[PDB]
Formats: sequence, C-alpha cells, structure tokens
Amino acid sequence: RTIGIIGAPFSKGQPRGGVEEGPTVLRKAGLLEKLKEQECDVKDYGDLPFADIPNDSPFQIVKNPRSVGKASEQLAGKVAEVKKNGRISLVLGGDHSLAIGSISGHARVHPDLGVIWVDAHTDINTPLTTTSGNLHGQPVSFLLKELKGKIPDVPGFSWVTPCISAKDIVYIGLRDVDPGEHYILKTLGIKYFSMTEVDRLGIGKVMEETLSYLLGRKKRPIHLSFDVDGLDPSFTPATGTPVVGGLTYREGLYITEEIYKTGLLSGLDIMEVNPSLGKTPEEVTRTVNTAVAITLACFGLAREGNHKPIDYL
Amino acid sequence: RTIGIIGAPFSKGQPRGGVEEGPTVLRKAGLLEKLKEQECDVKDYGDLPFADIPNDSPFQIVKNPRSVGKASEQLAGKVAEVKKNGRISLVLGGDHSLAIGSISGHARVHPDLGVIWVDAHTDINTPLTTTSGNLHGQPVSFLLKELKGKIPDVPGFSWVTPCISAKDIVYIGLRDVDPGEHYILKTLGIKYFSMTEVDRLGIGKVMEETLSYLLGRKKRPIHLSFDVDGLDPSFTPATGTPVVGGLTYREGLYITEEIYKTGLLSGLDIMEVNPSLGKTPEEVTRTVNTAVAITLACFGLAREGNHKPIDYL
Amino acid sequence: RTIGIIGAPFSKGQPRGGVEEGPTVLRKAGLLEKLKEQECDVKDYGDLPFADIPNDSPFQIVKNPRSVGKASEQLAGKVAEVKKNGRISLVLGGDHSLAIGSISGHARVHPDLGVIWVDAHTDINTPLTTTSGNLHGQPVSFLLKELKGKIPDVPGFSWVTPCISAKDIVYIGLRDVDPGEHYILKTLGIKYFSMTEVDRLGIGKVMEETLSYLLGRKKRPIHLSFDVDGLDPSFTPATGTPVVGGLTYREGLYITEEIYKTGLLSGLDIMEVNPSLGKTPEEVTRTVNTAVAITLACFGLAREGNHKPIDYL
Ligand SMILES: N=C(NO)NCC[C@H](N)C(=O)O
Ligand SMILES: N=C(NO)NCC[C@H](N)C(=O)O
Ligand SMILES: N=C(NO)NCC[C@H](N)C(=O)O
Ligand SMILES: [Mn+2]
Ligand SMILES: [Mn+2]
Ligand SMILES: [Mn+2]
Ligand SMILES: [Mn+2]
Ligand SMILES: [Mn+2]
Ligand SMILES: [Mn+2]
Repeated sequence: RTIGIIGAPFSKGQPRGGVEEGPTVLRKAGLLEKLKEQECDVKDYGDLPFADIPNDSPFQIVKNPRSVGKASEQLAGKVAEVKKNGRISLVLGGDHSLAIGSISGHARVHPDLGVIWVDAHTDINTPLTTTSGNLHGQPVSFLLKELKGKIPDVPGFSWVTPCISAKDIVYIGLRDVDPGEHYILKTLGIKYFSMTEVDRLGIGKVMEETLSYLLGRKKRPIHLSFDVDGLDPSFTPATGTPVVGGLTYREGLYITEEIYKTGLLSGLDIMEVNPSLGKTPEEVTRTVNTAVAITLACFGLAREGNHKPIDYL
Repeated sequence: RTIGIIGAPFSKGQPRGGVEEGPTVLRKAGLLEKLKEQECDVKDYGDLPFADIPNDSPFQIVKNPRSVGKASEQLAGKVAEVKKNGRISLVLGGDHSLAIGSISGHARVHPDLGVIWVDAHTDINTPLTTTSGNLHGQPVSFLLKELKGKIPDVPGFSWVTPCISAKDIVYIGLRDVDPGEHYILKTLGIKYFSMTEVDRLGIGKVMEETLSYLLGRKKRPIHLSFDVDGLDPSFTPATGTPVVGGLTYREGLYITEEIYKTGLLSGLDIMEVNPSLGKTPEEVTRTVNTAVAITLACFGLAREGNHKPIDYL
Repeated sequence: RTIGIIGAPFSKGQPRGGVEEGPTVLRKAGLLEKLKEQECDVKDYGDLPFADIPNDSPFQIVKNPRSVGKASEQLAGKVAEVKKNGRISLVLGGDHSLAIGSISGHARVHPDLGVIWVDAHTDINTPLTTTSGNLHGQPVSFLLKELKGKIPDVPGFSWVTPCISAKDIVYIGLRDVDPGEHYILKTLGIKYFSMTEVDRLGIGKVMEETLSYLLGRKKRPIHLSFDVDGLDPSFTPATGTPVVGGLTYREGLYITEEIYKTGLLSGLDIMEVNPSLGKTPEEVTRTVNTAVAITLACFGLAREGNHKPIDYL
C-alpha cells in the first residue's frame, strides 16, 4: 500500500552504540528506491531527531530510562501521524525498545491492531524482572494491559498506556527467553512459536496458525515488529545479541510474503541492525541486504515473481 | 538404467565464458567412474565439437543467436541418437540455452515426455520479452507450443519445433523471475513450486505433487533439466547468476532420489557449472562435488544406502 | 533427572587419536556447571582409566580388538553402577565403539530399554562385513540378538552378550551406509529415518514416529547414543568422518528436546568429538559448543524458555 518511512536512530535501549546507524545503512542500501521500483507510494518522514538527555541515571537496574522513554514518546507521535495520513508506517531502527512508541502510536489510530513479533527474544521483561537493565528487552511489558500494575513508574514513561492484550500478539522465532519472561508467557497464555514449534510444524503451518489466531474472529490491522536477530546470525550477524539456530533467510521471506498477502499490514518495524558489529564489511552488507529483502517482501516482492496488469506478450 | 554421457562445452547463451569447462571439471571429478561404481552401464559419447561462428551479430537484443541455435541443433541430434540407443541421456553443460536442443532431441524419440525444471529461474523469456538478451534465459519459450507465434524468426533456430505443452512441465526452486516470465506463468497456467511453495509445503509434498501432476493420467518419460543455481550458492557458488535463499543440498538430493525411484528418468541436464567463477579453489570443488552428488542420486545412489542382490551375511 | 557423568577418553575404535580428548574439552566448556545451572543433580564419576594394551594385533581386518573390547567392558561396568545409583548415565566419548559397553551396562539394569541412534552411519558392520576394520563402525552388530551367530569370536569381546533386538532401535540421520549394513537393515527390518526420510516427513513427524515406534506398546527406558557427525559438519566439523547434508543445529535440538519431554531418557552418549580435527580453533569451539547444547537439551533446556515453580511477578 502507501508507505511512510520513519528513521529512528536510537541506541540507548541497549549497550552497543552502532545500532543508531541502522536507518543510515538501510537507506544507503537503496531501500526507498527499491520500494518505489515496486508498486509502492513512498514518503520519507526523515529521521527523528532524538535530543540528547545528559542527565539520565538508572532507575534501579534499568538504564537510560528517560532517553528511551522520550525516544518512544517522540516516535509514537510520528507513527500516529503517518497512520493518520493513511500510510503503512515503516520504522527503521534503532534498538527494539522503540517498539513501545511504534506500537503505541499505531494503536492510537488503530486500537484493534494485532502484533506479530519476529525475534529470538520475547522482550517482555518488566523493570523488575530484567537482569540486564537494557530496555530493548522490556518493550512488550510496557504495552500489555494485563501487566499494567507490574510496571513501576519509571522516569520517561509516564505517557505510556497499555494498548494491547496478551491475546493480540503472536511470537515467532523464540530461542533465548529469560525465566521470568517464560513465566509471563505461560501465565498470560500468550501465543508463541519458538524455534521448537517452527521445527515441529514447519513455517507454513506456523504462519497459517499465526494469521488464523490473529484474524480468525475478524480482520484487523497488523503490526509486524521484526527484530533482525530473529533470523539466524548466518544471515544477520551485525546485531547486538545474536543467537544460533535461528530462522532461515527463506523462512524470514516466507513470514513476510504471507503477511503481505493478508493485505492487512499496517505497521512495520525493522530493528536491531548494528553495522558496527559486523566482523567484516561483508557481514555488514549481508545483514543490511537481508534486512532490505525482508522489508521488500512486506510490500509485495514475491519469490515466484511479480508483473504489472498489462499484456507482456 | 543405461546411460549415455554427452559433453556440451558451450557458453554463448550467456556472458561469462568459463561455463564451457563444465564437462571437463565434472569428468575430472570422476563422474563416469562413480557412475560405473554403481549398477550403471555408461557410454561416453564424448564432448560435442561446437564449431566457432565468427559472424554472429545480435538479433535485436538477443546475443550470439546463430552460435546458440546451432549448438542446440547439434545437441538435439546427439541426444536423439543416444535415446535411440536405449540410453538415458546425460548432458553435461554448458549454459542452459542448451536445454533447447536437449529437450528437442529427447522429444523426437519420446514425444510424450514430461519436464521437471530445477532452477532459480524460469528461463521462459521470449526474444521479445528478454531484457538481458542472454539466450540461457529463454530456452523454455522456444519449446512451448502455446508460445509458437510469440517467438520471432531468430537466426539459428529455424530448425526448432515446439515439442511440449504448458502442462508438460513443472518448475521447482524459483526465486528470480522476470515480470514477463511471471505473466507467461500465470497466463499459460504453468505448474510451479517457487521457493515460497517449498517453504510452505516442504520438499516432500512438493515432489509428491510434482510427480502426481506429471504422471497422474499415465506414466511417461521424464526429462530433468537441472540448473545448479537452483540450489543455494552456499552449495554451488561457481555459477553465473547465483541467487540466495536456494534449495538445500538435502532438498537437491531429495528431488533426484525421488525422480530416480519413479524409474522413468529418461533425459538429464546438469547445467550452469562455471569453475572460473569460484571465488576460491574450494568454491569450485564444492560446486563440482555437489553437481556430481546430484547426478549420482539421479541414477540410484540413495542416502539410506544401497546393496547388491546378494546375501552379505 | 539425576545425572551420572562418565568420561570415556578412548580412541582405538578408529584411526584418528584426538577423540580421546572429548571428555576434556566438553568438561572445560563448563558442561557440569551448565547442567547444575539447571534443575540437575550431577555426580561426576570421573574419566575411566583405560589401561594401555601394547599387544593388540588385528583380528583378521579388525584393528585394536582387545583395546576396544576391554574399554567397553570397563565402561559397561561403570554405566551399570551409575544406573544402579538411580542416575541417568551420561557418557562423554571417545569414539563410538564405546556404545557396546554403554548400552550393555545400561541393559544389565534395564533390559527393556529402547535405543535411539543419531548418526550419519549405522555402525552395524560385523567383524566380517567391515572393510575399514574400525570397530567404531561395528558396535551395533555386537549388541543385536538377531546377529549373534554372525559375529566371530573376536579377542576382547568374550564378555559381550547381545542385549537388544532389531525392533528395539531406531536410527535417525543416516547418509553414509555400507552395502552390507544396508543389507542387514532390510533383512532384520530395522526402523530408520535416513536424511531422505527427514527431508520427506520433517523432523517433527520423524520424532513423533520414532517415539511412537519405541514407546507404543508400553513405556520403557530410552538410551540415546548421539554421534556428533549425525549433525551437518557446518555445526560439528571436528569429528573423524564428517558427511555433508546432515541434521541441522535446530533438528539436533528438536530431537533431544522431544526425548527429554518423554521423561524416559535413561542413558546418553555424546560421541566422536575430536578437537584435533578442527581446521581452526573456532571449528573446535563450534563443535564442542554444539555438543554441549545437545546435551543440555537432553536434560531440560528448552528453546521456548524455562522457569522455576515460583511467581516471578
Ligand atoms: N536483543 C534483545 N532482544 O531483542 N535482547 C534481550 C535480552 C534479554 N532477554 C534482556 O532482557 O536483556
Ligand atoms: N542463469 C539464468 N537462468 O538459469 N539466468 C536467467 C536470467 C534472466 N531471467 C534472463 O532472462 O537473462
Ligand atoms: N564415524 C563412523 N560411524 O559413526 N564411521 C563408520 C564408517 C564405516 N561405515 C565403517 O564401518 O568404517
Ligand atoms: Mn532479539
Ligand atoms: Mn527484540
Ligand atoms: Mn538459473
Ligand atoms: Mn537456468
Ligand atoms: Mn557417525
Ligand atoms: Mn557412529
């Protein structure tokens, strides 16, 4: 459909700084051009200027709470605008803590949205269950209504308001979940397909079940938050926390081709691309190239081929 | 069954020259010996001496039309002979434009043949839809009856006569199809399993459907045209146009083991192996070794093991 | 459950010596610590001191028969003890010939055990069918009751007594089976899932069928003999006889996660890890790291996550 690109050069949700270059390398790879090369109407809303917050000491164990909270607050506003302009928001990250603002802004315009979270992690730790203190591993806890009451008043997030229920989200690709996160998973009855379920059923059945689970009762807007470390590091090595045994390039493209075909993609996040972590220049291009491929699939690029509504013969 | 090896050291169907060494490196890898090590009766018809055609300017955008057309005409003759000798033709390429002659010669003796095309590409561009002008991306358009009338009179192909119908061919492995090619696919109702279908159904279901689609009504001779770039470049890197997200080594062996089990393999093509494109000596041996493995599976080599009709205990 | 670690630094079942360092590198990787980090009660029975047998000339073609036979005899005793102590035996190899002693000792305490053999090889050659003479490719022939009578009196194995029937074992991962071995497979009706069956059905169906085949009639103790070369060499390169087209990291973890869930794991073997064969230091850590991952899955480590029986919120 119509696209609204939003750059989110933010890294304070985790320790490694290079992730704020994600928007830069993705654009430099010709993402806007490639999208236009397709039947896509693209409007670049530019990179959000995330002001520096010098005074931002930890809230207990949680690091850079004000910087993270403000960045998501700013992003939520931009996403809500692009959604109001009738465009599918495409947020280029940036660490995953930004999901808080992206999904929040998306839900302001489309409260009935459903979320598909592709990631090796659940990122559902609360400020009290986290052991790392990195906010990119907590975005989901801030968004779930069932958890409001388990989230302390962390500086920078007073603007947040839980917008989704445990049943409005599906996880795909999980392979490194913390104990508390697993407890929340089972306690709230969240639907997930860890790498174990992908191995058992095959990605085809996984997507069939995912889309049926989220669109069964009725059709609703879909928000896809894609963490590049959800895919195996043999495809996306330049990322902060890679975990072996990931989703293949093919599975990544399958997930997105299927989501595109629903015609319900409403919001998209391409997160955790960190060029500074590429062991080689090739590891960087390999990661960025895969990230672009996944993005293009979300907007119609199909492996069986594509053609214009004309008679080619 | 009984085998008839035919070397086709030809490269003019595309730009990179090293592909004409395919027969050489495949034989040097001990292909004939390995085949004989099995219950295989092998006769080497040698490498076809493709005469040089100095005067061969492009037909519009199409390059080396006379060289390509003549090479396929010569090959068609050799294949028809080996088929008449009651042997399964094994053509070692060489670029894929040779498929025109291999399938044409095969159909002269067995007009009811069915084709399984393993490739990342459909190679069904016509001389008028192609944008590259490389004939290795057009062989199928010359063979389909439904397209006769959309193929101009290109110098070197006046001998061609469409021998198969849209319904006599199945594609497996597609992941880089041109717009016009996709239009032809949908327009003629051609059966295909792109990498998307392989991901969705699994290679087992894909082969079950492929063989049922082609052998359902009745048993008929099978022609397998195997383009090595159909497999992922992590297995066959030394090829002209590699595309990531390909068929795995295992899937390649599965396809061929299943085709062998039909007992209907009649013609085989092992194409696009280009040693000159191996970034390293290991990339070359890796490509050639995989090509040999695929070939041996076509003739009985099974992963579960093989044994003679004797009492080993 | 409760674990009993047994080190088996033995290599004489094959030619390459570095495999006797397996216990060392696996322990150095923190296996005991990692296991304890889980709900696991671990007791290290140390490394069995395999005395040197200077006089050990070949029995016909069979090499180091006395050294191999004695090593398995010693291991059988240790395994029987750990089993009597109510612990799941975890044997760190060492070449696979040790399976003779591990399964023999296990069956002394649990005669109704069932065996799942993960390997690229069947290791079911008899002293008379083998062409290599390496005993690590014959362990299964010594254990099968149906073959007692086809096994000559080899020096060092007079203590052996066939403890399992052809129907008490299932193979997974086969891709390099000798002719005689295949003859035995078909002759005795042994249940196997070669890489061809894994491709056809998917690992989920494979495990479903495997566990149903072995636990259908009734629940019984399970012995898992895991040869690391069962997995693709892209995951476990430091091994004596690697064969491409192997089980993936994910499939390896799936097999073991499923076996763990049965709650019937009784005996485990982690064999063929040879650090000396790692082309690089990274190939060594890659092999050892994968071996540890497989082991941890056998004892509860799940990809969807794990959590204590407490309220994390
Ligand atoms: N990159 C990620 N998630 O996507 N890291 C999260 C890791 C860990 N679970 C935490 O809370 O710190
Ligand atoms: N190697 C191949 N096909 O197998 N190249 C074909 C590419 C392109 N579709 C063309 O017509 O030029
Ligand atoms: N590493 C192994 N098996 O696990 N080698 C066995 C090879 C061969 N089948 C033999 O009997 O020598
Ligand atoms: Mn992640
Ligand atoms: Mn994440
Ligand atoms: Mn191709
Ligand atoms: Mn081709
Ligand atoms: Mn083995
Ligand atoms: Mn073995």
